[PDB]
Amino acid sequence: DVFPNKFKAALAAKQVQIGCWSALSNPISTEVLGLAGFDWLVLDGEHAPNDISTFIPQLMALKGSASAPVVRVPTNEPVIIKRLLDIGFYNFLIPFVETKEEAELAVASTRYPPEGIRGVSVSHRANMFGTVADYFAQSNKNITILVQIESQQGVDNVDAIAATEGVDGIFVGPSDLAAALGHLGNASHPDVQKAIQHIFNRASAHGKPSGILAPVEADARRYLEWGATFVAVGSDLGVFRSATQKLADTFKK
Amino acid sequence: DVFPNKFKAALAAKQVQIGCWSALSNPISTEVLGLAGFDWLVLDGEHAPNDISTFIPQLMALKGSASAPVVRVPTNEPVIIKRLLDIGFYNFLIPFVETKEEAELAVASTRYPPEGIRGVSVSHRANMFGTVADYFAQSNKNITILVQIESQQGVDNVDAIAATEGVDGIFVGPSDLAAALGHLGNASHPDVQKAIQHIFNRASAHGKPSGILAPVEADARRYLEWGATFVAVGSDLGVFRSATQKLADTFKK
Amino acid sequence: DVFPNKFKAALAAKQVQIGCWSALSNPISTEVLGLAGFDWLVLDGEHAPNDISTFIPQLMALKGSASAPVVRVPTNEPVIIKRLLDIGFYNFLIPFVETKEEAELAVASTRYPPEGIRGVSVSHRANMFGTVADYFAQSNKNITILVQIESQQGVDNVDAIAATEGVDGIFVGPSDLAAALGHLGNASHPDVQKAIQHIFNRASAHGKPSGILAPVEADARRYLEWGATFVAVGSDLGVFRSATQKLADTFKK
Amino acid sequence: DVFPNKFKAALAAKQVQIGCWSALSNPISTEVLGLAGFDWLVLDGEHAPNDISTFIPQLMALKGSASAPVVRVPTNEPVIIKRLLDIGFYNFLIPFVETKEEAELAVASTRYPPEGIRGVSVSHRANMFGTVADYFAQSNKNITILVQIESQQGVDNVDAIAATEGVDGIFVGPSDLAAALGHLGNASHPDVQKAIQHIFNRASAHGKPSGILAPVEADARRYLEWGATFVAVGSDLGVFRSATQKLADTFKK
Amino acid sequence: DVFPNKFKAALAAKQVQIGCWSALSNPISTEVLGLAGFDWLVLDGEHAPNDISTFIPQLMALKGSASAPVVRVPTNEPVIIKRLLDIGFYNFLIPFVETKEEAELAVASTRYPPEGIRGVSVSHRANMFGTVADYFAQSNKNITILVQIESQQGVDNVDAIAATEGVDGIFVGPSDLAAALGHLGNASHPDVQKAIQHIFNRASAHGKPSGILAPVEADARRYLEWGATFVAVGSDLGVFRSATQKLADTFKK
Amino acid sequence: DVFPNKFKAALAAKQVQIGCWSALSNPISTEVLGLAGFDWLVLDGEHAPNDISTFIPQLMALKGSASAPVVRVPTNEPVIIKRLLDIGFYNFLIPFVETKEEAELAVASTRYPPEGIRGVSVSHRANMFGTVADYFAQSNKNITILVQIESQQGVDNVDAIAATEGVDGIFVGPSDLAAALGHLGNASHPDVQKAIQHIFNRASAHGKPSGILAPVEADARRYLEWGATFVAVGSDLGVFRSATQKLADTFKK
Ligand SMILES: [Mg+2]
Ligand SMILES: [Mg+2]
Ligand SMILES: [Mg+2]
Ligand SMILES: [Mg+2]
Ligand SMILES: [Mg+2]
Ligand SMILES: [Mg+2]
Repeated sequence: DVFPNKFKAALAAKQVQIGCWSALSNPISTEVLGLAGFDWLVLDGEHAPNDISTFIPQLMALKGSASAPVVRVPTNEPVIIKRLLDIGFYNFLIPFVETKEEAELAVASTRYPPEGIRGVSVSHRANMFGTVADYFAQSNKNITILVQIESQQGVDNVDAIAATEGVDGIFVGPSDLAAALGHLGNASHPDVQKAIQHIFNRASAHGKPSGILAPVEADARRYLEWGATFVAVGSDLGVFRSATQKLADTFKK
Repeated sequence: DVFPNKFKAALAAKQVQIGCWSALSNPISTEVLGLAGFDWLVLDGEHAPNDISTFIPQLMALKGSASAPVVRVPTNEPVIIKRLLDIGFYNFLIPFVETKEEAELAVASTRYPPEGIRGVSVSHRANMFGTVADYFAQSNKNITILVQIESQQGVDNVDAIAATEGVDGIFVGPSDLAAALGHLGNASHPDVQKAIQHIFNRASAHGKPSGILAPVEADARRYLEWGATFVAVGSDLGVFRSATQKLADTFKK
Repeated sequence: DVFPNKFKAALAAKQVQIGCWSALSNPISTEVLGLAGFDWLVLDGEHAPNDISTFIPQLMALKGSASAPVVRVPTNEPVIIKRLLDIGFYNFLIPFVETKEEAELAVASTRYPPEGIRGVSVSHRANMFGTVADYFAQSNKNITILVQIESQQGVDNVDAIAATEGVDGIFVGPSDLAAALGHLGNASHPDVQKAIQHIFNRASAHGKPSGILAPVEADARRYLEWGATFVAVGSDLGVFRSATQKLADTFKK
Repeated sequence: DVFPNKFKAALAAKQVQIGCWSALSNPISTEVLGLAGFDWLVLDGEHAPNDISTFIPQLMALKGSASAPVVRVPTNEPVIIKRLLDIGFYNFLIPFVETKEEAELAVASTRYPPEGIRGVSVSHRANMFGTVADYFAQSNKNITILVQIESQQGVDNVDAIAATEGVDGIFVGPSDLAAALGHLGNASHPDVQKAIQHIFNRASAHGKPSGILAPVEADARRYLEWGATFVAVGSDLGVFRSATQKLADTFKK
Repeated sequence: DVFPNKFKAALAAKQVQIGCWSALSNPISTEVLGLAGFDWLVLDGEHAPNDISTFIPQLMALKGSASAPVVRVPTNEPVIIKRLLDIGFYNFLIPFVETKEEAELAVASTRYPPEGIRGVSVSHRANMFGTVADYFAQSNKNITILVQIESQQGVDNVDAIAATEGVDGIFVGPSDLAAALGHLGNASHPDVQKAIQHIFNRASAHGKPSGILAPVEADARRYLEWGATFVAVGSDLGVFRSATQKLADTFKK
Repeated sequence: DVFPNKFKAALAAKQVQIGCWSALSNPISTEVLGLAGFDWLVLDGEHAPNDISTFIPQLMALKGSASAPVVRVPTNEPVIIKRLLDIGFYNFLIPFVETKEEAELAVASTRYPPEGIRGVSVSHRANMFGTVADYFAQSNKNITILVQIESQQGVDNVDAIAATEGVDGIFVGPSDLAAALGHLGNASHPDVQKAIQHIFNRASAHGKPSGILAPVEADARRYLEWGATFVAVGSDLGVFRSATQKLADTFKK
């Protein structure tokens, strides 16, 4: 069925999950993206022009795809999380999780009371309009929470955050983290690299898997060796941009 | 014209208002829905994939319909209420109203200062681009506020909330209330039923009409006898789901 | 997988196929429709505001559904059929098939040279962008063609039409045949019924299953009793319309 | 109500009908347009990016407006007319009507058998999903057909075209007639004016009102002075374009 | 390139910037609007049905237009500002800026740390998917911040707000300010007029240019003489409304 | 400016034009595509889900791009060409041009009387709503017509087709020509290659540049080696598909 969340389970068994970012915000290219074979695709709702109106068509486009659909909320607040849970998202990427407090809110937003604060609707895409067996009971256990550590504060509290019940994975937002460490546009800086591995280290420390976005293969391969399990190796936008540009160059120079 | 708000008046005279929920989020089916004859249709902006972009087409679809269009905001905050008032909504359903404070904010968001905090625009669907006579003066008296009591806190303060100036009706969100009372997916529980009637009782106590959503006819008929006036007897989604499924079954078993 | 076309197979085996019409023209309701369990759903591109931009979302909404998607082209002409083939439709309903040549044209429009005149593209939804095995070869033998006999001339040539290689099923258009016989709005007329019966015998006469649209149950059972195998027992529009009117009535009457 | 068609009646009575063209192709501005007070608005499907997906929202936007909606089909052919009839258009403008047969074809395209070849559907916007009384019967006598004489051949056959049963008004296409006479961009040319005058007399000659599009006031008054009854005095596009240019100029010049 | 922000520079040199408001929320009319010649066009995201989904098409429509695109956020909060910066907005109008605090938040939301709190994305419309030279460094200096003073509190602190680093212009929202001063719908009241000039006075006092919206020419000309530099002389909606209505009247009276 | 048509000029000068196909049907990715640097991009309206509603946004997305936008009409017929001309397309690709008459029809469809049969409108994207100088005059001599020889009959008449006044370039459709020769899926077949070579010589024979679609590099170089000037070296779809599959593979294999 919809449950159990196989993606959430792969993360638990700390298996390597290869993902790709999506920002093209449309069902046509996203259906093609789902054929690639990635383990998870992040439908970016924060840095990509995506909203409820584009999320649903794309989620339909991904039906029958092995890739686990993950939504990256525009911010960590309960209302949007609620709306995103009902339209059919079972995995979440929460930008800028700086405290254990925030980490809990995020988890609570994906859970029906008393376990959480999720609002209850009786018919929607999540429970496929009432066709999902034992929905209410199951739902609260089949939602993946991926918190992004991309601020100094988030780093300082990485340990508490990773220990939080519900937090299924620790994700590192390199670009934001680099800017946060006074190295905007320079994540490769040894300063950023040390902060990145630290987060990984602590993630592993609390049994939670770590993850990161890294369109550069070398970095991707380095992070995987550092232990990271859910790693995004690129984005539809990026590969499309490079591939097309490259194609033009091999004929025009 | 647009004023006076006849729906707001029916509620005041505590007449029985039979409504239906809408979640299909589109102008085509919603135009058909408007032919049914319901007294009010709730265009759900909280648990249904609806937004400004879908609300307007549907509001146009409902033009010439007896049904009073009611928008169920995604949450109780001034900005979205403001935007929803300008596109042409004169009746509001406010989710999770737990305190008299919140109840006031909600009312204040639908009123131009000093009476409230509503932002002023000079041409929009609300004043039909300047063709509504004495708009500014009238507007502040023709907006229906329906607060949802669906939390324990909301219950505890039902009395204060119902006494609030502006609050035109007390609505009970069964599912959320049930989850709030430790009975997720079991609103029929005598515990929930007692909390429901209590809210009704208090609504009546302060001269304000009470309301509820109940797709099951028996419950609907029971709540009406308990006194509830604005009752939603179903949703486009639900009747569509049952009707279609049923149709398939009478031929395939 | 895409191939073989099970719907095409079932028809050939003359087993009863229970379908529903679709005019709501939107992914949200059609996804809910796909849950009903019909053996086939007709995305009407002739009398409903559907087109390529509404078809893809609805086709995606039906992914996973047991229902076989069937598109009713606005008219029998190569170009639109060409385009509809590539967006993912494997089953077609052709309106106003009046002669053997037109029937031929329809079949040809769905097959690659030299079997037919279908245009060639290498990547589209039909072959799921190069993932469907032996696409070219298999596609030509996996397209269901359902012709509509809904006119005087269509009846006169019913035998020639039914004997055409590629015509997988003879469909009767009650409203249009009735009008063709000077009985607009009265399909139940003896003259009309007689023709429907005739088309069915001539269809069975050539070992081709017969079909028709019967929104009224008593008629659906009558036609099935006569031996029609693929019968549409209603439409999402008519069901939604009727069910919402009924719900309103039981409480406002 | 839908029937009788008041616009159709007014024309027959040769009373002046003042209209405006629409090319903006969107519900928002067209709703504002519907407030102006024109007796008729032309939703151009020939030279504006309009189509069935933009028509329904705009048709809904015009509900309540005193303006009679008129659709300008992209071309004179049965199928598109069939589809446009069902989405809610009761008035049509046919481009390039050059012969009596074509004029005939147009009328026939809007009438059910045996009067015409219009396809039959039982539920759509035209009959407001089964709510319009005696729809079939009344529809055939309530469709306004406005033919455009904008070509040499159209002028030669103006009398035959005007005498056709069903042709409710003769419309002149200034830009196209001008081009047909070798005067592209110069409709004010004596040769062109002469033909416009001629078409008007031949129209009046058969008791059929005449019409034309005159964005320039002096021309509008001239044509009205000549006796044209349904005159389009401009377009939303031209007005918006001109008014915004003027506003910019008065402050930046 | 994209940088340097010429509009931001014109404001600095306190040149007269003639702008127009946009609320029609669509690419078709907005492309025409861009031909008018205004120095800046405010794509209203607060009182007009605009969102990310409509903003992008319109921004593309404005490409190659002299007009500087300005977005009027729905409210002053970092998340939406972030999303609006990535889709391609370089100039912002911030509604209801009442304190120096708020003024700073607004500026900080448009700046990458440490200078601000802007979230970092590597490929988007702002840096044209990586083709803008020295983006990160440049961006933080090429973003225009226009704060709206339209409350009593905002007035009381006009001085502190105008002195804030980042604030590029002081804009007066007449309608809201009037309502704020107990004169809803009467901005011409000497009370409002005195508050307006005060704001202007203080804007100039801190070297920052002042601005205002005034569809009435007299007021527009008066404010310009009072010193205001960035003045919106109308809106697409308003000129469209007046122009169309006027056109109908010159022919029907 | 719009005129002269530089792409039309380059072709006439037989200089190499490097293009890419577009089927993604959306403004977001097409804007990124426009950055690649191709001399021309084909917005496919024949084998991709593109149409007037997707074309305008994409056309706007290409404003500023050095790439010349080319539209591939669904089929060679006056009406669709008429409409596509007005929305802003100056370059056309005509599928299945089999005879000299059809080639003629295509050219005529793009020119105003008496040169052709193009319909006349005074304000649209083509003349940028009356801003393009001497539009009527210049437009007729600035429309690029690229005909596709992709059928047996098209090859037989290649010389007559190439000698037609207005035919700016002979394009070969590999997939369709191959099917026409009984080599579906095998364009590399000697029989097919022979015809492609032939069409190229007959094209060069009449001083008309030749073109073709070659997604595989080795073929692109081969055809360019043979002297083809306008060659499409791929499609956004194929590139995106291939690049995303590759990225997934390098980490999951
Ligand atoms: Mg980040
Ligand atoms: Mg609730
Ligand atoms: Mg029919
Ligand atoms: Mg014309
Ligand atoms: Mg304001
Ligand atoms: Mg081809």
